Amino acid sequence: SIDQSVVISEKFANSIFAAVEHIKKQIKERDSNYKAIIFAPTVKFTSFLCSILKNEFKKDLPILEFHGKITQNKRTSLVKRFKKDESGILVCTDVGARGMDFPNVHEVLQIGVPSELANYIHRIGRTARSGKEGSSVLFICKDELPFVRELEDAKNIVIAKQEKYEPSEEIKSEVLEAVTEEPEDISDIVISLISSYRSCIKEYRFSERRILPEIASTYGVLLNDPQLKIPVSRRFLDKLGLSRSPIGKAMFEIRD
Repeated sequence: SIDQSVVISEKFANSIFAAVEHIKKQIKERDSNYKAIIFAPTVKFTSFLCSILKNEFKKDLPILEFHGKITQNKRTSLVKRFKKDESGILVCTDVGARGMDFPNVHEVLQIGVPSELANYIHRIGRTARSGKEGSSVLFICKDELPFVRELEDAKNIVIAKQEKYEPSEEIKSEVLEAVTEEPEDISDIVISLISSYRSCIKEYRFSERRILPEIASTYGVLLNDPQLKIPVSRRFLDKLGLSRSPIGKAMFEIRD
């Protein structure tokens, strides 16, 4: 069946670098004969993740962006294309996972956790549908580990292959050099992640006080300044409902 594994980083942002080096290695070892699907938590992050992969890999493989605000016409034509292609990377949200049958995928990658436990199962079921071998890799940070524990408890799913990861400065520079986003765009993306993760904190039994600062600090990581907090307005923080809440001060800076 599906050969499952997990790559555990110290920081959420490191999962980005982990995915990049893994992909780099697969492109090398397979001589660009590589067809893969990578799942992500939000639309904005999918677009971002897609921007990076285009910058890194456009010379080697096609990169296709698939999510829930895309028109049905465009969905079908992109499905048609990825069905036909011998290689390429489909970057998507939980928009897929169900029903779609994509032949000869070598690997399924996941950055971070799904919106529900069962969606882990649907995600991985996109490969190994018509006799082929296949692997799956879950890229998470230390503070997401209770999810893996929850897989054993609720679904009896034990992922045997587990390893730790720390990125080199070389890969960090390579990835950061490919980030073309302005600060306002990085802010939008990271805020989307915060909301997404915030919404599954209780369900997966995460510690909010550890995970949320860790997600927010990605803002500083991608802008190469790890003591930088996310600039926001008071009205906005109020909208989020964190205007009187601790933790938000550790994540955000009120430049209103």
